[PDB]
Amino acid sequence: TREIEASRIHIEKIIGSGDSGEVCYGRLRVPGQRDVPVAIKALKAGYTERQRRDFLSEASIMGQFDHPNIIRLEGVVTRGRLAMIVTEYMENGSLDTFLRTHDGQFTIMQLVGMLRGVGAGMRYLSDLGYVHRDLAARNVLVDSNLVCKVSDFGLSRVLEAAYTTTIPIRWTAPEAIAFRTFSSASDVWSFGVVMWEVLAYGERPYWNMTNRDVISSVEEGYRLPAPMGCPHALHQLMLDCWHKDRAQRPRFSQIVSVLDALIRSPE
Repeated sequence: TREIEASRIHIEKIIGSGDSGEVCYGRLRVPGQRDVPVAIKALKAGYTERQRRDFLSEASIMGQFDHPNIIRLEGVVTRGRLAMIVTEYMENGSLDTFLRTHDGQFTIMQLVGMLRGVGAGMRYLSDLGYVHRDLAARNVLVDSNLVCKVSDFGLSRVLEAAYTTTIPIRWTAPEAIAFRTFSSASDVWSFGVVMWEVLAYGERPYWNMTNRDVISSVEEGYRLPAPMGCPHALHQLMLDCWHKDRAQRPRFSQIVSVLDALIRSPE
């Protein structure tokens, strides 16, 4: 089973996660194996049946993912009114703060490899028919071997292709901001911004702009400028992710083949 009994969990750090969540780090006892470092996300006491239902579906979809660039579910705690999601521990945490704290320490090739990994995770996810809706370097986690994994499936929904939510402005496609239409193509817009963050080593997107300036400038056709050191094909790929017409944006499959080509024959 994936249900974990509470005494198997050792907790050493607990942090607020917005309004009614917390995130913990610690270790998990695993029968006949060394203790496994884990991250945990949980609902705090007082949650509604609805939050419980959404939380447990998030756990349920995550549990079906099996890919090198998708965070692994270790298991769940659901008994006795607890609701925690236990995932593999990622030594180097969030990608944006990781690069920010190691500024200039990687080669462009290593940074492209990181991006290709995020791209592979998103291709896996979109092929299954999920839209993420919250893709950002803050939600990409880094392991000890610099492997990037897509995380945080709380806003993830299945498509039929679009989806309406009955938002993080700097990473969201304008059609999703404006009309709440989320698609694999709006995740592709978000991926472009991630590409930008990575090449800028965790610089804040549109750092010179207020939120309302972001919305109006982007619809007027403003695009993030290439970060220093960014290869021309990489910038072009970003710009393509940011087409005004969602149908003109590359699909993740194409994004991955483009990155693979630049890893194989560097420009």
